[PDB]
Formats: sequence, structure tokens, C-alpha cells
Amino acid sequence: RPWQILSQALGFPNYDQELWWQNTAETLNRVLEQCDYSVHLQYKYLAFYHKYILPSLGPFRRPGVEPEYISGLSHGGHPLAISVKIDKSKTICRLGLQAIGPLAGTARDPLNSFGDRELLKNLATLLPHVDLRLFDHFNAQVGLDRAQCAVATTKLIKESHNIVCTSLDLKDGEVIPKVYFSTIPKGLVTETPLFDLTFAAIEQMEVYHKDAPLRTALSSLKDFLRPRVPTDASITPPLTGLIGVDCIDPMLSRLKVYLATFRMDLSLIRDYWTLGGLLTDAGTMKGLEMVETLAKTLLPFGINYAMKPGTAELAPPQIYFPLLGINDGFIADALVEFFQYMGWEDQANRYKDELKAKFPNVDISQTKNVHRWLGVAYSETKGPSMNIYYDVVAGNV
Amino acid sequence: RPWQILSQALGFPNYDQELWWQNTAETLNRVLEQCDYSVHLQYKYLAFYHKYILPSLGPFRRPGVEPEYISGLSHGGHPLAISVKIDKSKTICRLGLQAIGPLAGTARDPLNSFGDRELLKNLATLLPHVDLRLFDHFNAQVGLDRAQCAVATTKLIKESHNIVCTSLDLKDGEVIPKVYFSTIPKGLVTETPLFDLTFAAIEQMEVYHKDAPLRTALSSLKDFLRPRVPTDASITPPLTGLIGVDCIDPMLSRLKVYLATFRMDLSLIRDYWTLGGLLTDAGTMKGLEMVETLAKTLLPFGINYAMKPGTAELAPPQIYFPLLGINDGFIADALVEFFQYMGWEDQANRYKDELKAKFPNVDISQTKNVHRWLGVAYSETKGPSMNIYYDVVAGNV
Amino acid sequence: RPWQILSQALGFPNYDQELWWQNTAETLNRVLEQCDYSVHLQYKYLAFYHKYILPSLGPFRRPGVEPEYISGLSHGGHPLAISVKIDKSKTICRLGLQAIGPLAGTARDPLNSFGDRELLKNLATLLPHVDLRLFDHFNAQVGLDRAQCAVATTKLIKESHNIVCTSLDLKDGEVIPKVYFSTIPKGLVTETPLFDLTFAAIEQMEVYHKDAPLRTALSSLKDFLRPRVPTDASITPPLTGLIGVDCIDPMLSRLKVYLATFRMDLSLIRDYWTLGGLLTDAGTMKGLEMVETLAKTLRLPFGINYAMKPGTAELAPPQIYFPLLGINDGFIADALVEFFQYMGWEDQANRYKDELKAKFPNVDISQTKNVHRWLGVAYSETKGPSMNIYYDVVAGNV
Amino acid sequence: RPWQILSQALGFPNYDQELWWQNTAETLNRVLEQCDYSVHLQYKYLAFYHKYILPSLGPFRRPGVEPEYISGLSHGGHPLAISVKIDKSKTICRLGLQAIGPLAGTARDPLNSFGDRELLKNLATLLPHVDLRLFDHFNAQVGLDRAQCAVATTKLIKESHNIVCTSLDLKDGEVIPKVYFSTIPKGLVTETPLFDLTFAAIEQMEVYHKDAPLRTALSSLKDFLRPRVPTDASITPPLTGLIGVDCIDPMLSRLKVYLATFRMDLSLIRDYWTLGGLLTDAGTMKGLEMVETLAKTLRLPFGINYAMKPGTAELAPPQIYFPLLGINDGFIADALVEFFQYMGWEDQANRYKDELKAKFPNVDISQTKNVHRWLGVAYSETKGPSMNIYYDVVAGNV
Ligand SMILES: COC(=O)[C@]1(Cc2ccc(O)cc2)OC(=O)C(O)=C1c1ccc(O)cc1
Ligand SMILES: COC(=O)[C@]1(Cc2ccc(O)cc2)OC(=O)C(O)=C1c1ccc(O)cc1
Ligand SMILES: CC(C)=CCC/C(C)=C/CSP(=O)(O)OP(=O)(O)O
Ligand SMILES: CC(C)=CCC/C(C)=C/CSP(=O)(O)OP(=O)(O)O
Ligand SMILES: CC(C)=CCC/C(C)=C/CSP(=O)(O)OP(=O)(O)O
Ligand SMILES: CC(C)=CCC/C(C)=C/CSP(=O)(O)OP(=O)(O)O
Repeated sequence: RPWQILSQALGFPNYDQELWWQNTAETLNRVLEQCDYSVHLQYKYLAFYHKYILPSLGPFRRPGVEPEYISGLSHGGHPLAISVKIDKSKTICRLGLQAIGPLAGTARDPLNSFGDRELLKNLATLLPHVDLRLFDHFNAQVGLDRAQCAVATTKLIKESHNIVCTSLDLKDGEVIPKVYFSTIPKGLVTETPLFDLTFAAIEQMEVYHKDAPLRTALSSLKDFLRPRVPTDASITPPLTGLIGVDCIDPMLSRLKVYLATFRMDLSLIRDYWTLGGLLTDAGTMKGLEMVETLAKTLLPFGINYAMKPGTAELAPPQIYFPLLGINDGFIADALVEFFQYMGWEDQANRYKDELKAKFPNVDISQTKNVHRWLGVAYSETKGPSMNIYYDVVAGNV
Repeated sequence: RPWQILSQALGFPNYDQELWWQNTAETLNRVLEQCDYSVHLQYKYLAFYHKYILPSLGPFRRPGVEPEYISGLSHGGHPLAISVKIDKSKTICRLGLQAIGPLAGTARDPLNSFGDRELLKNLATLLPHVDLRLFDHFNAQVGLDRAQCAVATTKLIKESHNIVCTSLDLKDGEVIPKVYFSTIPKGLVTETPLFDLTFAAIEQMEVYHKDAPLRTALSSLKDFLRPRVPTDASITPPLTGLIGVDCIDPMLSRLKVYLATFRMDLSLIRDYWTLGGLLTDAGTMKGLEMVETLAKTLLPFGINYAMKPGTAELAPPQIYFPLLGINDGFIADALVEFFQYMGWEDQANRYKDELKAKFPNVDISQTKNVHRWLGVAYSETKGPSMNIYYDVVAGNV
Repeated sequence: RPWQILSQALGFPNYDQELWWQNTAETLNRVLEQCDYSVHLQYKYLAFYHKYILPSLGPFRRPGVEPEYISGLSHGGHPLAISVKIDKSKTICRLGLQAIGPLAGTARDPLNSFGDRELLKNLATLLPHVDLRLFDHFNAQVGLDRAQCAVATTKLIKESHNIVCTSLDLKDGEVIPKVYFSTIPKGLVTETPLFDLTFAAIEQMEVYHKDAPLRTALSSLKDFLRPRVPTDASITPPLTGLIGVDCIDPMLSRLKVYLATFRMDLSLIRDYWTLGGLLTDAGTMKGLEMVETLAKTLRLPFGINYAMKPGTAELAPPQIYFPLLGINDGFIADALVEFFQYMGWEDQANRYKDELKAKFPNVDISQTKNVHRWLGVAYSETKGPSMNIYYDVVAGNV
Repeated sequence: RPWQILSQALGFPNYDQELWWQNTAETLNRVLEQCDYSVHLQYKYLAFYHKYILPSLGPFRRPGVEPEYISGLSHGGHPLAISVKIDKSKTICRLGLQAIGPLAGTARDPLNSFGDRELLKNLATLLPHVDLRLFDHFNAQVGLDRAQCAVATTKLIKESHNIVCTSLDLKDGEVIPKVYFSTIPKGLVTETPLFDLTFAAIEQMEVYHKDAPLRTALSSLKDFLRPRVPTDASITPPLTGLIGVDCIDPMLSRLKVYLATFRMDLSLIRDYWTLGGLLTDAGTMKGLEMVETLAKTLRLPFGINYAMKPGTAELAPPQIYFPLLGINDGFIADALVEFFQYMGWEDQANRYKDELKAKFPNVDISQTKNVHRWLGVAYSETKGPSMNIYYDVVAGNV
């Protein structure tokens, strides 16, 4: 009901917003039920979704209507994904989007440079613990003027006309925002190595100057990345495509460096997970078993090197496997095997039924688009985790 | 929580809307709890309140800030009241307002002629059973152009610069809108008897031409009213001040004619309740006992003659007693006596505690503003009812 | 330049408004120059267009993007027309549109029942002389609820999913709004003779009760129309399709009853122009010559508009509207020139064609058959003769 | 007339915008006429003002209505100023404001942290040459979170509850945005020398890393400033209060470091103008004469603005700003005239006073002490000499 009561109570300012609801709210409400969120938080997150996210989602692509802006975040072209973060004992719901501006994909705003900032400006008046300083920093570092954006669109596919995209964790009672920034556009227009802009942009952060542990960690990473990535201006995998940050106090925020690569295998998994033998402790290795097992039980691959200040030691990345094009029925079973392997019996026994329940307009045995990415993680304190990124819209036709 | 979760989830577009919430949402949420509305309807009605009513409420009058528009609906000047309709076994929650336009009280819109229509235009896209035909009819009949509105403001007190105000019943799962239209402005500017415009406006309704029962009832009423009210253009009590309609299919809607009067006593109660001996059956009389008892157990008085099509027989009115200036503690006790008298023991045992619970920022023993009006009613099928109109804001300082 | 300064100063809230301006504003500006509107009035009217009309125009239909709402006001489906009203000595510019609501053509608003009322509500705060009472009246008499609107859409072509459209006279420093209301939807849904509801709705106007001259004129018109139009619920020509009003003081507003009809010839022109021999004065007959001459000098219905002002019991000849959808605009240009000479309007004759080319320079008139859309003709006792020409701006800009 | 046509065409979304226009637009229009801006540019700039600036101005403070947010940019508390920049031969018009957000001065937005960024975001869709990278940079370096903003408000007068304000050059057909960022809030909250953060924030600019000339110029400036300003967290004169930038390509933008100071005299003028004997060329010294003469010809701080462009290692004399709040505007008019004669600007001298009266006709200049608010003076090698005069429009309209 909560999605229905809110539709009933709030209606819709235009038809596209209505279409968004009708293809994402039921699933979202479902996901929240399945994660054992309370009714009050179901309303909280859905009300929020309605007010702030619907308008940010732009037009709804569909037969007959072709937006000027087209997103990479999904197969149909829609700037939305819902993911979950699965733990031993709990599941968290997360939203991913690009906030579409009303002139995006036109001369006036080729790369959708404004809307994500506008969304967050609103979340800053809404939420008390939201912080725009890291955003503003990287936006300054990797943003482009109109003429530059225009150039960038002549050398990029329609799907990748973008500098920034946004995430929202529905964590505890809260909305935690995260933004990821693309270096590729600037790299292309300035003809600058991606490595160079990535670390130039990072080295100029306020946090960086005042936190020697971080500064150290970065060096470890630079030294490991330098040989593995291009030292010229090519877009040759593996590359430093994305920079990610949490929209909170800079000192407390994780700084994420992401690699994009098409070639993945056992040696490379190892190379990435351990940073070229740099990591060899028990945990690093227990986590390495995880990931190899997952790969055996089975768009670029993605390696995410996350870094928190007041900490000089790097840690294993999170590794992200593309699933686009692979049957969702098989994946459902795969993930169940792997959940059993991890000793997550509850998660194994419910995954597939619940998956069906998230996306009832579809038969997963015949779809290859709904599971889009999956990432895996190992932590010392928190231990293991899996993030699964779904294409809500694909799962709602 | 529901008022808090929605504040948390939705925030506020400007400060005035925030102030409205902080002085009306808690009370509203409370009232709904007390009427045994379900959580899903608590959210429904509160979400709706947030989206559509907050913006319509205009500025929030307060020390330091004096809106150009000032409402008659409340003591502080705020265009809002919450009322309840108390039955034998149940209670319904109702909202009353004027929808403030962004230029209201200025040259461009002296009488706030537009905002109520704009609100309802939105409720028409929201709700499927909302109907604007009766509105448009009476708005056409009693509305005024800019120059006329300007004139009307030079001959009316600041509190009465208005043609229309709106009501919303939170009934079952629904929002049922009602509008009341003021004849006084047109009467003043056109120097036309109020009686004449009131019935001229009524006689030109589509329903009227096609429904001989109604046409008959109206005649009974006209004949009864004609001697009791002014036949010239004065504003002399009793007068035909307000015309009211339900915003549904014209055939199904109750047409309400309201009298305003300052002189009330036992004979006049009788005169009004029975329409000058016209009504003498058992029910009319059982209802007459009710009302005399209520008056004994204790702004103009108000008499509301309601009329439905496909029905030629008039019925007793609903009579409305002003409470402004009378201690709310006394009234609380009064209403309890009268609830006991009616054999509504449950309602008697809870009124005062619940009243305190609606308005905890206040001590009712010392306030004379919170209970504002009270109306009483008798029906054949539905039987007896009491509507109590509160000044939420007054009850929230 | 004025259209370009305003584009420079205001930009656009979204792309559709940009497209609308890009296919629309140059022409509008040009038309104003050609009509000898001052620079300050050019800005006035273009600024107004930007703020108030662009947002009302909805999406801009175009390859790849198919709005949910499709308008009958133009060939491409765009809810916009620019017309002009030509006199002996002066020309004035007018705009015609439907104001598109954001849910128009969907379950929530099938017949676009709200947007025009919103636009006018905004003109009511803008302009001091705008009056919504007649609009509200006919919107009450002829408007439909959601469920009704839905029924109506299952019996009407996409192009006619509409109750009302709006017009705006750009007349001597001001914007005069007019609205036209369609009787068809309510006819279909209620299964009621169009005649009966047209006149029921008119017979309940406040004006009508307090103005016996009008009450009379109306009777004349009915007496003439009754035999000529269906007495049943059919939608058969000639029919009372549109009721029109000026959005000003009711006592000062013209009430307009429109007929649609496909069959037109010389006996019929005469019949409509004179109201069945009822009119025989010199002016009537000079007007008849005017009109007949126009028909001789030359798919959508013909339109007859019977206008009536209050405090007047005597009917007057209608204005007759000729459809030009499908006929070469190169010919029409030449046709209109002959007729301008014939009327003794040498200046208008010597300019028409060149100035037409100049309104619509992305197009060859010689090749197009959709730019000139209508043309109406009028005789008045005082003002004299008048030609209104309705263009399809968008059609003239692709 | 242009201000009146636009009011006629656009009306107003709410009353505050109306009031803003009614106390504001006549003057602006007049200033443009006096500066010989063409009619089309008058419309351009006034149309732009209507659409983009009015809504940004927030409520209009006035008897009975007390906004939650109170601005330091004017005497009445209104966040608006019109300035003018006077040359030998031409004058240009500029606007200064804070863009007021709808929760500004409340828990949710104590320091008005968002509205200027929103305004610029809208200018970025409007104008092609607007660039937000420097803005974003300093907003990152010098901006504060909600809790921080709250702390800052408990140590600052209502009038200074602000991080940023905005300016707009109406220069040869375009709108050039500039923003100024206040270092004080972050100083107070972090308890950090203003000097240290001013230069930390500057030392992290992208430009700075890739431009050794700038890196150098900056060093010169620091070397001069270091001894002259506090080395502790105090807010004591002279202080590095404002960092300014032009919202264009970083490589092309002037970085401006402002000093505030209450003590000014002839040794100090010299000291600031030359940077402690560091500058001794002919131009420097002719500028010094210019300035000294101005001080001789004559409560808010004095302002020194050190501007620096990239690809330039050599500093240049600042522009010095004299507060005029409290001093009769009748005198100032006469004062400015002397000085115009002294500069050899006869035309500017012969017009100033009359044209001033003409900007502000609801007022007697003779009687007012708040309309002229600041005046800054400048010497350039190429452009030459320059006077910027900052007016309080609202103060000149009540
Ligand atoms: C005779 O033509 C018309 O009245 C209309 C509407 C109109 C009216 C006035 C005006 O200045 C511009 C357009 O002009 C059109 O292009 C067009 O399609 C009109 C119209 C209106 C209603 C209708 O049933 C058919 C056409
Ligand atoms: C020297 O004066 C100024 O820069 C300001 C801001 C300003 C800047 C440019 C412009 O065209 C108009 C106003 O003009 C004012 O009226 C005013 O109050 C300004 C200002 C800015 C910041 C500050 O700390 C004090 C004043
Ligand atoms: C570069 C490629 C191909 C994929 C990266 C995918 C991506 C942006 C993952 C973010 S996971 P994230 O939302 O950040 O989850 P947590 O940090 O909380 O573990
Ligand atoms: C004219 C005076 C003084 C008071 C009238 C008060 C008023 C507008 C009452 C409406 S009661 P109402 O909301 O209409 O309740 P029901 O018809 O459902 O019984
Ligand atoms: C029903 C058909 C086919 C045509 C009617 C066309 C119509 C609504 C024309 C507008 S009449 P109008 O613009 O109002 O012209 P004027 O009376 O101002 O001279
Ligand atoms: C800190 C104090 C007291 C004054 C500084 C005043 C200030 C911000 C003036 C604007 S400088 P600006 O408008 O940018 O003038 P130009 O450099 O364009 O000649």
C-alpha cells in the first residue's frame, strides 16, 4: 500500500513523473519490505522518492518519445538503478541516478552539468548531515564549460555524455548521498592522461593537505596504478575513469578511485585484490577466496579502491562484475550457491523468490537485463558484503 | 510519527510552509489518531496536506511579518481551521481554508479571487470524483472583476475581503471538497438585495432547470426567507450571506443556503428549525429538543438550509453557534454534559482529555479562542450529529 | 532583433520552450513589424509571448517525440496559430492556441480541461481588464467530469480531444483574450441535440436574463437555425459546434454562435449572410457582393459566426470562414491580391505576397498548401469591411 | 518606458517581486539611458533583471514585514546595489546582490549558502560564456556545513550572515558575473588566521598549480600582507576578508584579494597603492596623485582590492574603495565634480549631479546621506583611470 497511498495522496505534476512511479515505486516498496524496513521508513523513503527523485529523473523514455538525454545507468536509457547491499544478517536499499536537467542533451547543457548539484542543494536544506564541499571540489576539478562540453559530446557515445552521477543510501533512518565524477570528458578535451587529472584533482583536496596518512595511502595506490594504466591521453583499459566521494564532512568521507577494465581473469583478480603482492595478510587472502569462488560460480569490470582519512594503509578494493547480457535466472541460482558457500543460508533460501517478487512483470528465466552489476567486498570489522545493482525499469515492462 | 516522518522525508520549499507544519501537523495527526484513522490514511491525509494545502495556506502571520491578506477563518488571521463531525459511534476530520494567491490583498487580486480555483484544479487531476461545474457556476454568478473587487475592499473590513472559501472532508479514504461562496461583495458593489442575487444565482443552475423537486423546495425556502430578510441592498441580519456547494456531479450535490444573524433566542431557534411551523413531524421536534437543550447548556449565528436534488421537501437546517470569546474549559464540560444527554457516553468520557491532547501547547481552562464554532444537525436516516470547528493555530502557540 | 534580444535575456526553462520560440518567434516579430507596431509594442508582445504563452504551448511535436496531446489548430498537431486582421488602413495581429496542461491526453485530463483556465487566471493578475465570468459560465455549462471526458475520447478523433481554445488580440497596446467552447463533447456524452445545449447554455447567462434586446436577437437566430440544423443528437452539418465569448465585462462582450458545415455554394452563402432573406438593407447586400466575389476568386468545414452584442435586438450579417487547408498558398496569395484590388485596398494588394514571403522565409509559398489555413470575411456598419487571415506558423517554419 | 512595457508584459509572480521592481527598475532603466545603452540593450538588461534577478532578491524588507534574512549590501537591509563604472568617454552599469534562498536565515540555511550558486546555475544555461569552476572551488574551500553555519551566526551580526555575494557587469551586450567570497565565517568557526585560509584556498586553485607567473605575483602580495595583517585568528584590521573571482575561464579570470581596514591616511594610501615602496614606476605614482587628490576632496571599512590575472608575475596597484555611508550625497556630488574636472573629464563633471538627481527622483540628494555608498578608484596601464560608484537603489527610491 504505501506506494499506492502516496500515489493517491500526492498525484503527479506531469505524466513522465507518473510513468516513473508506475515503473519503479512498486518495486522500490517491495525491496524495502523484503529488507524489513518499517512502515514509517517505507513511507519516509517513498515520500522522499516522490518529491525529490521523481522530478530529477527527467522524461521517461518509451516508444514514441525519445529524450534529448540518454543515460548509461540502464539498458533502456533510464537514469535509474536500484541496488541492495547484502550482509550476513541484513540488507540495505540504495538508489542510483543522474539528476536530469531540463536542458540536458541540448546546446545549453550538453553533459547534464547542473542537475545533480541542484538535487543535492535541495537535499542540503532537507537533511542536516549533507555536505557539498567535496562535490564542489571535484566539480571544480573535472567540470567543463559549455564549449568544452560540446566538444566532449562529439567524441563520446550518447550513453556517456556525463560528468557526474549520484547515489543515495537508505541507511538506518537516513538518506546518505554519494557522488561519482567522471574524468573521461576532461581527459578527452584537455588531452591529459586520466591518471594525471585523477590524482591532480585528488592532491588539491583540502583533506589531502592536512592528512598525512591519506597522502601516504594515495602514494601506495599511485605507485601501483602508474604502471598498470596509460601514461598518455588514450582511453585504454585499465583506466582511472571515476572518482567517488561521500557527501559528508570531508575528514569523515571515503575517497574512491575506480578502475574500468574489460580484461579480467584469475591472475588479474589477484593482482587487483592484493595490489601486486602488497597485501598478503590472512584477511586479504580470505577475501581473495571469496572473489575467485564467485568468479568461478559465473560493460567493463570495475575495481574500486576506497580510502578514508586518518589511515595510511590501503585495503583490498571492491570488485564489480558486469551481468548485462547474462540470463537472470542463471544468476539467481549462482548467487544462491555463493550465498550457501558463504554460510548465508537465509539469504540463499529467499533470494530467488524475493527476486521474482521485486519484478513480477517479468520472467527472470527469460531476461538478461535485470541484474546489471554485482560487486563484492571484504572488510576487517564488518566482514563480507555483496552489492547487487538492478535495472528497475527493465524489470518493470 | 507520521507528521514527523513526512517532515523528515519531504522538508519544506520555504519557511512559511515550515511554520504551517509546525503549528498544524501535529494537531492534525493527533485528531486523525483520535478518530481511529489507520496509519495508511494518516499518511495519505498528511502527505496530501503537505503537498497541496501547505502551499495554498500562504504566509504564516506572526510577530514581525504581516501578510497583505488577512483571513476571517481564524482569530490570529490564518486561513485555516480543523473541524470534526461527531456521531454516535464515529468521528470525521475536516479541513477548512481559503487558498491564498501570491498577489492576494494587493491591487492585482484584492479579494483573493483565484487561488481556491487553482487548488481545486489540482485536486481535479489528483482525485477522480472531483467536479468543478458547480464551482464555475457560482464563481461566474458571484465573482467580480478587478475594479469591482477594489471597490468591495473599501466597504469591507480587512477580515472579509473574500468571495470563496474551501472545505475538505477526510471521509472514508477520500478527500471530498466543498466550497462556500459569499454574496456580500456583489451585493455591495451592484447595490442588489442579497436575497435576489442568492436566488438569481441559484435559479440559473443547470440542475435547477431539470429538477422540479429542487425547484419546489427552493420556493418553500424563498417564501420563508423573503419576509425574514432584507428586500433592499442593506446588510441587515438576518441575511443570505453564503451559498455552499459540494464539488461533485451537480445532480448529487447538496445546495446550501446560509443565513447569518446576531440575534438568536428560543423562539427564533424554533422559527428556524421548523421554517415557521412548516415542519411539525416527530423528527423535526426531536431535533428541536436537541438544539434547545444545547443552547441551554451554554461572530454571527448561522443557519444552513441544505437541499439535495430529486427531493421537494425541505428539512430542518443545521444551526451554528459562535464560541469565540467563551472559555474553552467551560465548553469542554458543556459538550460533555450534552454528549451524556444524547446517550453518547464514549464521546463524553473522552472529549476533554482528547481535546487537551489535540492542543497541548495551551491550557484550555485559560483559552477562549480554540473552540470557534459548533454546529448541530438532525437527519432521518443518519440521525444526530455535531460538527466542532477548532482554530488549530490558536491552539498551537 | 526584438525576438533575439529576448532570447538572449530570458533563455528558456526547458527545450520545448526553446523549440517553440525557434519555430515561432521570428514570424511573430516580423508580423508585428509589418503591422507597424512600435518597437516598444514588439517587445511588449514578444516578452508576453515568452513568459505566458511558451509554457502554455506544451511540448513541441516533432520527429521522435510524440506528445500525448494532439491539437486540431494546425496541420503538424501544434496548438498554435497566428492570424492577422486586415482593414482598409491597418492590420492587427492575433494569436490562437489551446493551453496545454501537463497531464493533457491522459487518464487524469483527457480533454485538456484546465490549462486554458489557468492561462486566463494568469492573465487576470496581469491585465486589469480581463474578466473570467463568461468563461466560468460556459465552462460550467459545457464542461465535463473525468469519466465523461474519457467517454468523449472514445468517440472523437485524437485531433478533437478538446473543449476550449483561446485567442488573444494584440490590439492597440493591450492583450484582449477570447475563448471558444466546443459543444460536441457534451452532445456526444449526453446524447443531446447540439442546438438544445448551445441555447440552453446561452439562455442561462446572467447577461441574458437582464437584457431583452439580446433575448430577442437570440430568438431571431434560433428561428433561423432551428430548421437548418439537426433537431436530434447527430453531429451533422450544419451544426452549432462552438460558442465564443470575449473575456471582458459580460455586458460589453460579444456572444458568438458558430456553425460548421461542409456544403457551401452561392444560394447558401446568401442564405447565411442574410439569415433567410431576413436581412435586406444596403449594407447586408454590399457585404454579400463582397463575399460572393471572394468565393468566385477561389479537408475542413466552412464556418459561419453569428456575433451578438448586448443591448442590441437586431442581428447582423455573420462573418464567413473559408478553409484553405489543401490549397496552394502561392495561388491564395495571388487570389487575396485580386480581392484587395477589388476592395480598393491597393496598399494591401501591393504588399501582401512579398510580406507573406517575409513572414515565413524557411519555406517557398509556391510549393506549400498548409500555411494559409483559414480566411474569414466581415462587413460592419461602422468599421466597414474586414479580412481575417489565419496562418499555421509552425507549418511556415519547417 | 522600457521598465514600464516590461511591467505591462510580464506582471509579477508575487507581490515582493512587484515591490522590488517598483523601487528598483525605474532607476536601473534611467541609468542605462544615461550610459547611452541602446533601447534593445535596455530591454535586454531589464528583461533579464525581471526574470532572473527579481526572484533572487527575496522578500522586499519594509514596514510590517521583516524578512528572516538581512543583508549588509545596503542601509535598509535590501540585498541590492547598482553601481556604475566611469571612464574618460564611457560609463558602464553593474548590479550587485546576494541571491536569497527561500530558507535563508533559518536553521536549514543560516548563512544563505545556496541561492547564489542557483542563480549562477541559471546564468550557465542562459549565457554561453559563464563558468562555475572558480565559484565551485572557493565555495568548496570557504563554504560551511549546516552546523558550522549555525556556530558562525552566534558570533556575527545579523547583517553579515553570509558567505558570498554576486555581481553582474552589463558590459557591451553581455552579462559578466563575478562573485566575492567571505573568509570571516570560516575563520571564526575554525579559529584559523584569515591570512592562512585566504592563501590556502588560493594555493589550491587549478590555475595556480599551472601558472608560475601567478604563483609569483601571489608571493609578492603575501610578502607585503604577512606583516600588515593579523598572524592570529582575530578579526582585526587590516584583514583579508574577501576573495573575489570572475565567473569565466579560470585562465582568463582575475583573482581579487580584498583587505578591509578602518584606519586610512596618506602614508597608508601610499603604502597600499605601492605595496611598501615595491612599486615606483611613473604610472603607479600618477595613480597615487589621482587617489591622494580624491581623499583630499573628501560606519564602514575602507577596502583595498589587489587584482591579479594569470600569466602575470608583476603585481599592479590596487583599487581603493572609500566608504560614503554617513556623508551627505549633495556634498559628494559636488566633490565628485571637482575631481572629474581635475581628471580632465569635463563631460562627466557637467553631468554628474543632474544625472544623479535623475536616477533617484523620489529623494532630495541635498538631504540624504545613504545613497552614495561606496566609490572605488583605479589606475590601469592600458585602460587608464576608472571610477566605480556604488549606489543604494532602494535608499534612493523611498
Ligand atoms: C477560423 O480559424 C480560427 O478561429 C482558428 C483559431 C484562431 C482564432 C483567432 C486567432 O487569432 C488565431 C486562431 O485559427 C486556426 O488556425 C484554427 O485552426 C482555428 C480554429 C479554431 C476552432 C476550430 O474548430 C477550427 C479552427
Ligand atoms: C565596494 O562595494 C561593493 O563591492 C559592493 C558590491 C557590489 C559590487 C559590484 C556592483 O556593481 C555593485 C555592488 O557594492 C555595495 O553596495 C556593497 O555594499 C558592496 C559590498 C560588497 C561586499 C562588502 O563587504 C561590502 C560592500
Ligand atoms: C567503474 C565501474 C565499471 C563500476 C563502479 C560501480 C560503482 C559506481 C559502485 C559504487 S558501490 P558503492 O555505492 O560506493 O557501495 P559502498 O561504497 O558503500 O560499498
Ligand atoms: C454563515 C455562518 C455564520 C456559519 C456557516 C458555517 C459553515 C460554512 C458550515 C459548513 S458545515 P459543513 O462543512 O457543510 O458540514 P456538512 O454539510 O457535511 O454537515
Ligand atoms: C467553426 C469554424 C469552421 C470556424 C470558426 C473559426 C473561428 C473560431 C474564428 C475566430 S473568430 P475571431 O478570431 O473572434 O474574429 P473577430 O470576431 O475578432 O473579427
Ligand atoms: C572589502 C571592502 C570594504 C570593499 C570591496 C568592495 C568590492 C567587493 C567592490 C567590487 S570590485 P569590482 O565591482 O569587481 O570592480 P572591477 O574590478 O570590475 O573594476
